[PDB]
Amino acid sequence: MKIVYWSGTGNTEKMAELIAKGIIESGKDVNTINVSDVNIDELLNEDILILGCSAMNDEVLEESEFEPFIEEISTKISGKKVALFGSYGWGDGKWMRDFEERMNGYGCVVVETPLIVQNEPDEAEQDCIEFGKKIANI
Ligand SMILES: Cc1cc2nc3c(=O)[nH]c(=O)nc-3n(C[C@H](O)[C@H](O)[C@H](O)COP(=O)(O)O)c2cc1C
Repeated sequence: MKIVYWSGTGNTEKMAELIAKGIIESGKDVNTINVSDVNIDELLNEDILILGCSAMNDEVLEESEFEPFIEEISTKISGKKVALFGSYGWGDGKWMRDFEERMNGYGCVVVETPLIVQNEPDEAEQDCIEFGKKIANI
């Protein structure tokens, strides 16, 4: 499997790592890829797309790298299964509600409730691992 993410200070990156650990613990292999190093063609062959991005202003996906990536794959992901996650600070998850709506709008099937954690995982570490385990059970 593959996990693609954008992280500005490392919070979402840490989540990606933990999610990967859960998939690996379930017996499967997974590679975490920063959005800047992703190859669209290879990503599009995947059964499930696991995508993560922290909340940027104002309650939107990161604009210089992540959003362009999403816009680029938008027309080629109808029917694909996707799992969403990300870290946020002061909001209540609005950016993720929108991200979920957007992906559904492109024809994707959002397989699980998006995982959102405030700031660094730390206390939510097991939650991240468990989310990975749920995806591996799909
Ligand atoms: C410029 C900027 C704008 C932000 N806007 C929001 C926002 O609208 N809502 C929110 O909850 N957090 C907001 N945050 C906080 C980040 O989502 C939060 O610090 C998160 O933990 C960053 O994760 P990352 O290290 O993976 O980037 C913003 C952070 C930055 C740097």
